[PDB]
Amino acid sequence: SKKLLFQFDTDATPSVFDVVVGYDGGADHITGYGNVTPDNVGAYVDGTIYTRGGKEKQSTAIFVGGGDMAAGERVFEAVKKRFFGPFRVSCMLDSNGSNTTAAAGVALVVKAAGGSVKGKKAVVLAGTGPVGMRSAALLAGEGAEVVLCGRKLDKAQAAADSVNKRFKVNVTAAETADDASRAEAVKGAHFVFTAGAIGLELLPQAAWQNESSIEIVADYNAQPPLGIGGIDATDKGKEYGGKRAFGALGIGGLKLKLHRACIAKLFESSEGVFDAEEIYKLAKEMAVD
Amino acid sequence: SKKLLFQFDTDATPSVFDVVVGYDGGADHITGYGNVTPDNVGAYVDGTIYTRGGKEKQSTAIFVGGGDMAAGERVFEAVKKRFFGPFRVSCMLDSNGSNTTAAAGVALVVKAAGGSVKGKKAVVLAGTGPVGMRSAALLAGEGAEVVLCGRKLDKAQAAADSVNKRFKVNVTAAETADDASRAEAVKGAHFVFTAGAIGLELLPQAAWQNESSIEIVADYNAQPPLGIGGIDATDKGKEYGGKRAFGALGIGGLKLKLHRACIAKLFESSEGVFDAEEIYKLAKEMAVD
Amino acid sequence: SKKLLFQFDTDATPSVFDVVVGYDGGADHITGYGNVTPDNVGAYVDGTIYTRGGKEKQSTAIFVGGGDMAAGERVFEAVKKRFFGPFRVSCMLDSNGSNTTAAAGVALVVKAAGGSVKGKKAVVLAGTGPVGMRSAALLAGEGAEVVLCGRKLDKAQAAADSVNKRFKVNVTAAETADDASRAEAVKGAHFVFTAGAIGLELLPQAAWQNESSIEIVADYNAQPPLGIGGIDATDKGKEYGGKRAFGALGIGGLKLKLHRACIAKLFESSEGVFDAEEIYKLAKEMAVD
Ligand SMILES: NC(=O)c1ccc[n+]([C@@H]2O[C@H](COP(=O)([O-])OP(=O)(O)OC[C@H]3O[C@@H](n4cnc5c(N)ncnc54)[C@H](OP(=O)(O)O)[C@@H]3O)[C@@H](O)[C@H]2O)c1
Ligand SMILES: NC(=O)c1ccc[n+]([C@@H]2O[C@H](COP(=O)([O-])OP(=O)(O)OC[C@H]3O[C@@H](n4cnc5c(N)ncnc54)[C@H](OP(=O)(O)O)[C@@H]3O)[C@@H](O)[C@H]2O)c1
Ligand SMILES: NC(=O)c1ccc[n+]([C@@H]2O[C@H](COP(=O)([O-])OP(=O)(O)OC[C@H]3O[C@@H](n4cnc5c(N)ncnc54)[C@H](OP(=O)(O)O)[C@@H]3O)[C@@H](O)[C@H]2O)c1
Ligand SMILES: [Li+]
Ligand SMILES: [Li+]
Ligand SMILES: [Li+]
Ligand SMILES: [Li+]
Ligand SMILES: [Li+]
Ligand SMILES: [Li+]
Repeated sequence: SKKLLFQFDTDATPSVFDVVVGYDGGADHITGYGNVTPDNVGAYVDGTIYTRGGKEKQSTAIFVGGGDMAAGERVFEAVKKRFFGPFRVSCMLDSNGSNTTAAAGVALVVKAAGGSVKGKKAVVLAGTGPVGMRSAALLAGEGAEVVLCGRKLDKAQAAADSVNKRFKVNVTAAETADDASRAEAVKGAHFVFTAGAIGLELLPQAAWQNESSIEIVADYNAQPPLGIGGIDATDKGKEYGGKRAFGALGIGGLKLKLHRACIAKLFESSEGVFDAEEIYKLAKEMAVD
Repeated sequence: SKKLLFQFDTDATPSVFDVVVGYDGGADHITGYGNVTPDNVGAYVDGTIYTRGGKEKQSTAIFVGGGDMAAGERVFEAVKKRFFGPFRVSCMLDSNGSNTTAAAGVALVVKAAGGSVKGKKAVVLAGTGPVGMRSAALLAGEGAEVVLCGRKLDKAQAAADSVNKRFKVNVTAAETADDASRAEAVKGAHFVFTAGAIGLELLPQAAWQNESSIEIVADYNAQPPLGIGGIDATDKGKEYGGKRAFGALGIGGLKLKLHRACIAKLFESSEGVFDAEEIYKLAKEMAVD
Repeated sequence: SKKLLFQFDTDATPSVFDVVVGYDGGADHITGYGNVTPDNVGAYVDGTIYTRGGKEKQSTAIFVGGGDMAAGERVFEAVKKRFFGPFRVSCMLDSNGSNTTAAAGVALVVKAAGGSVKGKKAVVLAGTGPVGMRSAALLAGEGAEVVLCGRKLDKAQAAADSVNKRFKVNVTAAETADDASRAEAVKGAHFVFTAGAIGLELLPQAAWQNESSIEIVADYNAQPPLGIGGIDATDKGKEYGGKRAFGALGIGGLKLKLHRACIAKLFESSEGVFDAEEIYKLAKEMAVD
């Protein structure tokens, strides 16, 4: 049986990125939909549960994506709600790379910190997109005190409240409208993550290298100019004085390996669910080696 | 040459169901379009008739689908109108499973009735969707007196009039707004089909098991609660007193085999046309074995 | 690695034609987008440059199409603008077959004319679509005096001005509102190309066969009635008195071979750019044999 991946994207069109990685991860064919909503996804899922039986069921799987974390969560829940009994296929959520990237980045930082970040302070700059929101979630699950920042308080609050409802944690929000406010927000922090939109600097060199409390910084933006000044994108725990840095390509290598591995697993059973909990567990295992 | 199926769906997006079955039926690649109309389909068909020659022509084919039977018919006619001379590929119409499901269900019921339903009365409840409309068509072609019912008279009339124009038959329409009216409509019938939308009961157990005239009931809805009360979805002629029942999975197994077989045939010549007439002929042959 | 072609079409949906030829030309999978614009294409390109490394980069490529030449040019420039350093894949522009068809047709006519059309007069009737616009461009690059005609002066001027800006040439525009005006426009011409929309005659037999200056005529329309009266679609330099004619199928055979060859080349490196200049160079080489 051909391994068929159905890609349900909440954006207007399906992500190109997710298509390439789906093929490299083991799908035989990818069929993508945009504009997916909780209401229209049920009929799509029906197509995955009424077309194959027995051993063949596991050769169809579902991937949910898009650029709005909360919307992706709602579509993913609607997918799971449509299943019943043995009428199900494996499914994965990874809006904008949120789960796979955050899992890779947080796993790498936690490992570099010695295996625990409990009680330490983490600041996620521009944390209101999918990647920042999943980063905040995973850091809070590791027991860090997390501040999720954005240019406008209410959008940062909505992101933090979404994280707190989905993960039963207590991330706090802060408004950092400009460079000076972002530089103030990292003072006293132990860990800083930059999850800004592509091709933007959020944290200049002088805003982190002189802050004694900061132990590790991590940047997800791969397109120059990098999210963090004073680092290289390939950094993977590189030392800068007494601090360490992870750049977007250092994180991205693990994110890609993890994403590809999850795709393959979608076709190994008809019962898999790949979201933050499972993807982060796998990321920590992969970071060990 | 790769076997390329072009899926032209009248709905906003192409059916997932039809993608899976197309791959399992023998397509190498499926490319799907939504929002297809009689006006925009011609340029799509041009892409199928000007790109390959000779032996390679039969390796491209067209599948038309969607949720509106009349719209599917009009797109399918526009496909056939665009062809000329040897500039053609094989084509299939199966909006919402209408042809393949109705052919399977009617073939199974006709066989169970001894090979003829001529002169007997058939009632199609919720018969205004594609499946009910093709069921009514095939029953009328077998010489049954058919009543096509829906909640509102005018929509039922439009469905019956569409059937009668396409098939040159004389199906009649009836309004059955609620349970009590549906129960009245089956009185005196020999055959009852339920073609309601997914996950709805249309005919409770008490509304058919005490009607002496009813010989066979058939339900297309596979999602609980089933369209007919008092039966199991896997029933395939199971006896209930002096009556027999076909459930959605009993019908669906044949529908799937038939749909897959038609896909394979699309690539065996560049001249095939698969609609009710051909699909029902094949269904009756397949039901024999 | 699977050879993945990403098809970015400026029309509402991706061209079926371009899908078939992409598969026959060597793509393993084609994923198509409509409604592509210079603003939304960057994120699509990101998916092609951040997902594969090293030897695998060349196994992803981009194809830009659609029915508006100027729009295709702008999307293609936005694709190239998104690349940086080694972060790139091969790309091709062929809106509506413009480059591959014009290259085939012009290469065949130039060859039949003895290898040069410098200083001669070429008229492109209905030259405002992608095919006519690229034909005018290539003829002007060969040193012909080109008049690009359409039913309305301003649309013809916009097409000529687009050609002149992209190719640094000096095509002129003319209004030919009807048959009589088109017949007047070809008087004194040496070469006449008909690039009208499908299924339309633009140049009746009597409008070219009695014009002593005309040496070669070429018609791109394959659907009867042909763009030029008095010729056959398979003509490939067939003599009519002292003149020669190329019909749409004579041109189309080379266009198809050329288009397929370009697709294969997209996967031979991650640095290829296939637009008028490169495609015409290849067409002239292919026409030699
Ligand atoms: N390395 C990897 O493996 C990998 C994987 C996936 C994604 N990425 C990258 O990770 C980053 C985050 O991804 P994402 O999907 O969460 O991003 P996103 O949704 O595109 O943007 C994240 C946030 O950036 C902020 N922002 C936008 N424009 C800004 C500006 N001009 N100044 C300051 N802040 C601005 C916004 O927050 P506010 O409006 O609240 O201020 C926005 O919510 C992106 O660069 C993405 O490419 C990397
Ligand atoms: N077993 C198989 O092989 C197979 C294959 C294909 C499809 N199916 C199933 O067959 C059934 C019919 O398919 P279809 O495409 O024709 O269905 P559909 O178009 O989705 O719905 C059929 C009709 O159901 C009626 N309906 C909708 N909501 C209703 C309600 N609340 N109460 C009463 N009637 C209601 C409507 O008729 P009115 O508005 O006129 O009342 C509608 O036209 C579906 O359940 C589908 O999943 C089964
Ligand atoms: N043989 C091959 O290899 C090949 C390859 C690709 C395309 N084709 C064919 O080449 C032709 C040109 O392609 P294209 O994409 O450039 O075409 P197009 O954009 O669809 O149409 C070209 C022009 O035709 C004119 N036109 C439209 N309706 C007309 C009418 N009723 N009377 C007179 N003129 C009319 C319009 O010009 P104005 O509005 O300015 O008058 C329009 O811009 C088409 O027939 C296409 O199918 C052939
Ligand atoms: Li607020
Ligand atoms: Li900053
Ligand atoms: Li009426
Ligand atoms: Li009822
Ligand atoms: Li003008
Ligand atoms: Li004319």
